[PDB]
Amino acid sequence: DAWEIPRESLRLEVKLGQGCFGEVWMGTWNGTTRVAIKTLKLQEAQVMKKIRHEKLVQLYAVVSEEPIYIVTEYMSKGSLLDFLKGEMGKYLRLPQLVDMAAQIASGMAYVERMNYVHRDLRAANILVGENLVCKVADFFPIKWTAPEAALYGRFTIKSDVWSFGILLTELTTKGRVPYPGMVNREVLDQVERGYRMPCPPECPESLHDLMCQCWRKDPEERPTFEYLQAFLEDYFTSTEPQYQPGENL
Ligand SMILES: CC(C)n1nc(-c2ccc(NC(=O)Nc3cccc(C(F)(F)F)c3)cc2)c2c(N)ncnc21
Repeated sequence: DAWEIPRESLRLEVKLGQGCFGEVWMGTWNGTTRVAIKTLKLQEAQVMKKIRHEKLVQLYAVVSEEPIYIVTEYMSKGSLLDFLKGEMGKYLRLPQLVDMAAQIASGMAYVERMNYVHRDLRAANILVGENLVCKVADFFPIKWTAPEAALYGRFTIKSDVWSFGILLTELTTKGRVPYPGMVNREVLDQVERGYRMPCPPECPESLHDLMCQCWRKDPEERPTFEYLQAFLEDYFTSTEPQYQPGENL
């Protein structure tokens, strides 16, 4: 396969993250190319190679023979989650946050067009680069999972939409865990009983509406990412043209 490079062309410099199955390292490829490298202790490619969009983290190369390595572009800001609760958090406002959201929706829209599913969409799985560039990446997270998928394993792009809705709460709360003061169990019970998170403080009701649309009980009622992208891209003109900066949003 033409993605295959030789291990030798990889210099694993700094370390970046630790996981259940392996690490992630800052690295150098062919001496001149800065890269991120995920490690193990090759099916995570069947579809990662076919994927190509400016808002999805780009694969660069693989090394199949164990230990399987993986080279992707480098995101200089780490996960959206760490970014949100980091020092940058306090400076981020609605416009910056709606723009990141839009970008993510854009990528998910591409996934949508390709008839793919993500299954685990959430801030932790979003990577940030220079100039607030956000890219979808790396595909139990019950609090992020649509009911039909959690209960009956009905995973679809529509359940991905659900997660997007939950992801919007992360952006608007600067990275707080959703359903505060609730454990996974009572989340299931409540959500199935129609409970939903309320409009976050300083968040415009129009944006909470969008969330609620994403959390509709019937997967088919949920908007497409194509709608979501367009909605957010246009947000401050067609939806909230009277937006005034607040203390946090
Ligand atoms: C936060 C730290 C652990 N980290 N992690 C990465 C990173 C490296 C590899 C991956 N792998 C990955 O995204 N695999 C994958 C598998 C299936 C589908 C996809 C998708 F197309 F959706 F992006 C992606 C994810 C994050 C990464 C990076 N590129 N640049 C800077 N820091 C990084």
